[PDB]
Amino acid sequence: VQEIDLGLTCDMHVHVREGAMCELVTPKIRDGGVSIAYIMPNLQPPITTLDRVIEYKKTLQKLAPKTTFLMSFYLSKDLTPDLIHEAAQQHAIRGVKCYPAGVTTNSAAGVDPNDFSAFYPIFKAMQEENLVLNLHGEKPSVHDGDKEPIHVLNAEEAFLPALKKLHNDFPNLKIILEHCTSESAIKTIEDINKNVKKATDVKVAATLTAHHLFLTIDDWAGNPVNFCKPVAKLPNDKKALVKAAVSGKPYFFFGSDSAPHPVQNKANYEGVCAGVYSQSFAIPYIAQVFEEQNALENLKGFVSDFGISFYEVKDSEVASSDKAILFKKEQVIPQVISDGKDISIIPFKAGDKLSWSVRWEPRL
Amino acid sequence: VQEIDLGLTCDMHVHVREGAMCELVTPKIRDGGVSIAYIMPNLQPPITTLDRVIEYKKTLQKLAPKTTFLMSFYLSKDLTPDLIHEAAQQHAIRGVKCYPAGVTTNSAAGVDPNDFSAFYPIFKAMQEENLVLNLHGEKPSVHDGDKEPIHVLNAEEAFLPALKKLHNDFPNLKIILEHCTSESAIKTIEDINKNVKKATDVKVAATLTAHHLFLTIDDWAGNPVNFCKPVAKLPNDKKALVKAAVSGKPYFFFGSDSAPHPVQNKANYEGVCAGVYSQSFAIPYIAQVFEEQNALENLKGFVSDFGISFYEVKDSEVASSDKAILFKKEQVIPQVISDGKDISIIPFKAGDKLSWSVRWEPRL
Ligand SMILES: O=c1[nH]cc(F)c(=O)[nH]1
Ligand SMILES: O=c1[nH]cc(F)c(=O)[nH]1
Ligand SMILES: [Zn+2]
Ligand SMILES: [Zn+2]
Ligand SMILES: [Zn+2]
Ligand SMILES: [Zn+2]
Repeated sequence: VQEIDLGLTCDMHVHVREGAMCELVTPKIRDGGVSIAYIMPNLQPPITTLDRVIEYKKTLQKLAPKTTFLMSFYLSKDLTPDLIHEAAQQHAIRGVKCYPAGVTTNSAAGVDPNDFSAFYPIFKAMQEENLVLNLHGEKPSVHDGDKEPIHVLNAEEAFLPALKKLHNDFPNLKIILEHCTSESAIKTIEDINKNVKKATDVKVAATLTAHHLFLTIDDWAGNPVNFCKPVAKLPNDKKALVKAAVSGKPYFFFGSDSAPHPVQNKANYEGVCAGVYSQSFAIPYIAQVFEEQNALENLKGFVSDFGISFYEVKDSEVASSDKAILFKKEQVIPQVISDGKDISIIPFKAGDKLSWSVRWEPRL
Repeated sequence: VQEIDLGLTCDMHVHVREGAMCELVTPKIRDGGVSIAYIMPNLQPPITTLDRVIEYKKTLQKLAPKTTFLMSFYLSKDLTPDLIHEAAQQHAIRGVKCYPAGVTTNSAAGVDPNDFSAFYPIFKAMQEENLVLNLHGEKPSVHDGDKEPIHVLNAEEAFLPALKKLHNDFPNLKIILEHCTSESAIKTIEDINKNVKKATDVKVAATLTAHHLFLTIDDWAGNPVNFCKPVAKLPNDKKALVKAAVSGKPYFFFGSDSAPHPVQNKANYEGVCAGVYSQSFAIPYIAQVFEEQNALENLKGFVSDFGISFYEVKDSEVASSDKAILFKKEQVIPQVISDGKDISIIPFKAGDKLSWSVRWEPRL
């Protein structure tokens, strides 16, 4: 069979929850082919204190000894510059993730993106400490009308001005637009990096999930098992995301936004939970897209090089030097991923076949 | 004011199913404030024979004796022109409802709206007997190359050319574009009727449901109770649909498409059944919209005059001359509508309050 050496794979956008769900999914980071994971903080309650973020990490390290864990704070009014400096100096966090209020899971305690200025003390601290500002780039929905209405299909586009202002007011702050879903977002990211030479000139980057390289609105209309935020959009939007993933440009890299929910939280008649579970086959999902685009040469950059470069991951922190090797063995996605107790998850593309699998090999 | 006499209200898009669902739902046409109801044919198997429509009608008359029932055929691969003639002259049907294949509930036995020509002999038979052809105007979805993609958001707009051709080849045929959802469809219906002098000049008309005057995509993204076909679209579309409802023009009138399903067919993680159940409060729902637009003068035309005029309903056919009286008593929509046995339904806008109720008064 043929093999592809991918090195230290990166998934810079992971949800791993708490409790038994966390014991179920955290080992699946490695099985999915991912060596380094950026952990998102939207627990209940949100992670806003130093002791709890340092209480979450070793719990994950205990569940997965070989996986490198970059942690984050949840952007909240309970954060202070001294908290940001203390957390950075103790190597507890690697960035702060912002959730607009009400737009996705556990975002009710979030910020209004028609402000952001109230968090300028926080951004100055993060800029001084070289932390990353992660943005769930969606404006909350407004349907009445003075300004043009915001809804799930243009909310991301309506957010692009807020990103542009943040980057102008903080030119040295590393900012990621998480899980880009619209062509407008791709063009804004490309234009911001118009005079970019090498990868380290990138200060504003964007992550792309696995599922948005497959899904369009027709896949989640009537299928809550494919419903997520931001919502998958039009075929032209999916084309732009795929061309950006295989582009080879250093300001697009992989962030799965694997968001597990028990099956009974997706089979609601109202209030369905947003989120697609992709951890168990994260790298093979991406390999399939890259294979169909005849762009497999560019896979290592999108899932490994560019995320390590942007996050400045050193071997000093990496928990294991094992290399993820992709090999072309066909496999079938199970129908459920269960902990054999109370938790069952429907995986992304359940029942479908993938051309690749993943194994680990040490270095030297 | 306090009371509005709406006369003989008509809901020209009704689904009542069979069995225990039917016994539950059919009496709620009258409870909703509707005297005349056009019954749809998408049962299992579809209604395509004279014996099955008549027995269906007899069941509905037994369950709701004071409700006037207009029946329909399912546009099917085994319908015949002489069937249309025999059914029309026996006064068993008033029209044939077309379902594009796969686009909605029980549409698998449907048509491909790209080769309507196979049904022109049937359309020519319906034209001769002055029957109504009801159109679920949506093209089936296309993601597969060359041709521009079709999805739930433009499937209605992609269907408008077919409606245009069908009316051009059959100018005397009464055709209804059922449940409009897009501004594109509204503008096309306006253009088809540019200089129509009054209601009997209308031959291509459009029905608006109750739920499409409230809903947008943000309401059904995470709420399968509000998921239906065609999907509710953008605020700009709802602007047009609402405006057309209160328009006072005779080519827009009420058709609820109340489509009941048991709750367990809505709380799926995939394959959610399309359909919003609104029968039980059909007229009060619409009264809310006409009230909020300060257009209650036009409620009688939208909910009674134009439907009766277009379908040319005569007093000889009506099962009861009782008048629908709308009166401003506040009521609360239940959380569930149950038959006390196996069937529970979440009504549209469950738990919300309506400013109006409806009662019946006889003709003396
Ligand atoms: O962006 C997100 N979508 C869905 C989730 F469950 C989550 O936790 N975060
Ligand atoms: O147009 C329709 N949508 C949903 C249904 F269940 C139905 O029967 N008809
Ligand atoms: Zn997010
Ligand atoms: Zn996320
Ligand atoms: Zn329909
Ligand atoms: Zn219908």
